[PDB]
Amino acid sequence: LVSRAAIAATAMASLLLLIKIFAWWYTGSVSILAALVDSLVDIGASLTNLLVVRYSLQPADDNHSFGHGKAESLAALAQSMFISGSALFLFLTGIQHLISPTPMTDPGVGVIVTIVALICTIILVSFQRWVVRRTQSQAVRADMLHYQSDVMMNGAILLALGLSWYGWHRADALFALGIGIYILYSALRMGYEAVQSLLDRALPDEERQEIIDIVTSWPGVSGAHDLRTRQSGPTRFIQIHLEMEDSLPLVQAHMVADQVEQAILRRFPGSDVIIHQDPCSVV
Amino acid sequence: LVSRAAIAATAMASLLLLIKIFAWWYTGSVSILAALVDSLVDIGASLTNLLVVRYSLQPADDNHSFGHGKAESLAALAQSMFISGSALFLFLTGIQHLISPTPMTDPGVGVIVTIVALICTIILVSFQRWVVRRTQSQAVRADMLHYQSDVMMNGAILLALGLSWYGWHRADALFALGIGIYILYSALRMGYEAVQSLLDRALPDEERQEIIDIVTSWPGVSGAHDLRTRQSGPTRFIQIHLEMEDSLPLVQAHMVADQVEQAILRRFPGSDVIIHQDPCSVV
Ligand SMILES: [Hg+2]
Ligand SMILES: [Hg+2]
Ligand SMILES: [Hg+2]
Ligand SMILES: [Hg+2]
Ligand SMILES: [Zn+2]
Ligand SMILES: [Zn+2]
Ligand SMILES: [Zn+2]
Ligand SMILES: [Zn+2]
Ligand SMILES: [Zn+2]
Ligand SMILES: [Zn+2]
Ligand SMILES: [Zn+2]
Ligand SMILES: [Zn+2]
Repeated sequence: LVSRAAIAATAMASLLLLIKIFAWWYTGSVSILAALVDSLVDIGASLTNLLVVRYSLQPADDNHSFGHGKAESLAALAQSMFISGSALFLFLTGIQHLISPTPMTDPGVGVIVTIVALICTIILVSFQRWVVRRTQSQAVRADMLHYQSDVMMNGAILLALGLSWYGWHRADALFALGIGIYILYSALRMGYEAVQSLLDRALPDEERQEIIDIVTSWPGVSGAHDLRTRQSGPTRFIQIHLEMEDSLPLVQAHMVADQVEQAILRRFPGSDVIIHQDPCSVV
Repeated sequence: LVSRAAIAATAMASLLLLIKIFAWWYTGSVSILAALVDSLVDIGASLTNLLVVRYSLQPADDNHSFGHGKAESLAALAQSMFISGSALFLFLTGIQHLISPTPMTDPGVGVIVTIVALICTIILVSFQRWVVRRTQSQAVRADMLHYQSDVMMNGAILLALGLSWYGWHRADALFALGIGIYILYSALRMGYEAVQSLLDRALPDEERQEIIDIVTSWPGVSGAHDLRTRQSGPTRFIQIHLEMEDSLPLVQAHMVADQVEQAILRRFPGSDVIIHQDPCSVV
């Protein structure tokens, strides 16, 4: 078990595609296609992304007294718009050459690029999927989503069965349109979750209940009333009002409260809680 | 003195430009220019903006246990990108027809549109400026910025002095480029403040000091230690640890803490504070 610098590591893993920009060729073979710029965009985009996460990981600042966490959700929302753009672009291209011009990508150009493209993008996407699973990173999930579209690469266009015996036409249209609807949807949902962490949305009901249970069960407390929750990137923010006994000394009240705090802090490691203690002046 | 529904009001004041879409003409005079679509975009854009602020104004939710405030800063950041786009578009157009083609907007077409355009946009921008001043609205400031670019309308192109006596050329280039640099800068700064409220950035040093003064001055408190601050839209979030005397009854400690809270609350109305009280277990 390493730490959230696991996400730091994926960010360069995106810059693995640095070798893919070199696994392009002009001096090796004087021929040019378009997927040398998509992967030049990638270097920039996901290099920015590395910088943004590196900002995201900084601890409490002078003028960021809470996290820098949100940087991730911004970075997400940024990417989700750009990925949501490329996907409408490719869905409208899906109905565009629904053989309105014609299946034109016929040049059997050295497809050893697009098969290698798959193979090293496949490699990335899974390392990415591994970190997404290990650490819930908003930021890396978005950067993955794009590469998940790049994995939608078609050196899987039929050449023997090919198109289809004329009358019932076939081209990229069915696939290039299909990916478009799914990835638009996928980026759209992705973004919606980003803005939703940017609004200070509450924790999942599950986590919320755990907190309620931890608290109400506890020896010292009698009631607990105001419970607000949110997370910025990894770290989650929890506040609550605990209702201890009116006549308790403060040092004692603070003890029960410190414990309840300390409990919540074991259960959601990384978290930041703050307990207001009330006596009995609540109906 | 009305309330933050003052911003609600500007949102329709943007939809005042609904009459400007009708103050266009095809059936009155069969002639067409481009500034009928810029103001059709306006209806949509700033209508969305009205909805987003109206969302922004909702009180504490089930799954937004803090504000909906941030909606504004999102809405800002949204607009700042789109306004930051139109401004690079117009700066690159500024060096584009630096008489590379030629001063082509020669048709003395019924400019009674662009003068009226000024006059009712001028009207808006000032009502907008009035609310921006009255209520610091992130959201309305952005929506204003665009109209501030629309106020940069040139029925102030010289026709008598005109261009200039040939050898020392003159066109829109000097103005259309000039606006471009300023508004790009203006939208870029605008956005940066948006993301900066989206990161949970601290209150201005001034406001932060007022809180420190309010607290440390207070009778009951001995020290105060952890102070975190931020605002989402209008409402500002404040938390602090107060150090009361170890042996105090809770009901008493809560009283001093309640007053300190109540003080901060008078000084920054709308605010939301939360006080953790500690005894003496701090060095
Ligand atoms: Hg590889
Ligand atoms: Hg009690
Ligand atoms: Hg008007
Ligand atoms: Hg003390
Ligand atoms: Zn790519
Ligand atoms: Zn900082
Ligand atoms: Zn309470
Ligand atoms: Zn209280
Ligand atoms: Zn406009
Ligand atoms: Zn809500
Ligand atoms: Zn403390
Ligand atoms: Zn404490």
